[PDB]
Amino acid sequence: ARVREYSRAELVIGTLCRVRVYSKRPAAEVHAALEEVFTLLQQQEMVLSANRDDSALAALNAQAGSAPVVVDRSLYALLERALFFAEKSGGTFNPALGAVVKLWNVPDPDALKEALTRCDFRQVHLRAGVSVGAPHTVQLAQAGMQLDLGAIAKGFLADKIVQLLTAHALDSALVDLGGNIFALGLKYGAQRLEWNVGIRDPHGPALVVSVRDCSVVTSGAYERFFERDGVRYHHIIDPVTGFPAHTDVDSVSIFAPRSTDADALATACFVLGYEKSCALLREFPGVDALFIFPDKRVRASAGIVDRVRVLDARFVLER
Ligand SMILES: Nc1nc(Cl)nc2c1ncn2[C@@H]1O[C@H](COP(=O)(O)OP(=O)(O)O)[C@@H](O)[C@H]1O
Ligand SMILES: [Mg+2]
Ligand SMILES: [Mg+2]
Repeated sequence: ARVREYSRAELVIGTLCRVRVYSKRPAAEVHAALEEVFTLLQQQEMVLSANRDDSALAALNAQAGSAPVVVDRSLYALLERALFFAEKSGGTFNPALGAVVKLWNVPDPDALKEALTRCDFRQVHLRAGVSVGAPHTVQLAQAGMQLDLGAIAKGFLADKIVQLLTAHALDSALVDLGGNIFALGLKYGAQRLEWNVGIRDPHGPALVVSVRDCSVVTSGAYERFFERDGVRYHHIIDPVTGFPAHTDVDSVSIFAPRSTDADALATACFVLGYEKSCALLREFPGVDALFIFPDKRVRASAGIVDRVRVLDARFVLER
C-alpha cells in the first residue's frame, strides 16, 4: 500500500478552508472523508454564523429577552466552552459581545456605551435536563444581547473536522480554516515527521514551529482592520472599553490539543497582554504560547520554544 497525499480547499465559513491528508487507504475512502469535511463546514456555517440572517445563531439572537430556545448538543457544547473561557479570562474573551461587534462591523460614543450594556455573558443561561432525550436549551436573559462566536467557532470546527477525519480512519492531516490550524498526527517525508506550521510577520512566514497532534491558532491586530484619519481599528475588542484592544503584543499564537481552546485563548491573551496572559496560561498547563512583540522579539513557552525556528532574521527568539 502506497502513501498518497491529498488536498481540497473551498471558500466557506467566510474564509479559505483547506485540508491536506496523507493516507495509505483507498483513494475513494479519502475522497469520501474530504467530501464530508466540506459538507460539514457548509452545514455549520448555517448553525454558527453571526453575519448571516438565516443561521441558528441568528435565530437564537432574535429571541434575546424571551423564552429558552432548543439547540442541538453541538451548539450547546460550544456555548458551554465559550462561557467557561469567558469566566476564566475575566471577560476579556466574551461570546456575548455581538452588540458591540456589530456596531464596529468609528461607531458613536453613546451608541457604543449603550451597546456595552448588552454584553453580559453571565446572562446567557444554558440548561439541559438530565433525563433520557431531554433537550438542550439556551436563554439570552438580557434584552438586545447578541452572541458572536467568531473568536471560537473556527477552533470548534477544526476539532469537529479532526473528529471526522479520525472517524474515517485518517490519522495524518493538516486542517487550515482561515489560518486556524490543526496538525493531526505526523506527515510523511517513508519517514514520519512533525508538521511545520508557519507564523506570519504581523506586519507582513516569520517563524516555523514543528508540531504533532496540536492546534496552532494566532490572534493579531493586523488580521482585520480599517483605518480612519490615520488611526487603525482592528477587530479584537477590549470588552471594558468597547474599542479595539490596546495591548503590548502584535500577535499571540496558542498551541493546544483542542483547537477550540487555542482559538478562545488566543483572543483572550491578545486582549490581556503579555504579563496577564502568562498568568492566565498558568491555569492551562497543557497549552503553550508564542508572543510576537512590536519590537520583533519573540517569547515562547517552555513546551514549544525548542521547536521554534526563525525564518525572518529581523525577528529574535528569546531563550
Ligand atoms: N474580546 C472578544 N471576545 C470574543 Cl469571545 N469575541 C470577540 C472579541 N472581540 C471580537 N470578537 C469577535 O471575535 C472575532 C475575533 O476572533 P479571533 O479568533 O480573535 O480572530 P480571527 O477571526 O482571526 O480568528 C471578531 O471578528 C469578533 O467577531
Ligand atoms: Mg479566537
Ligand atoms: Mg480565531
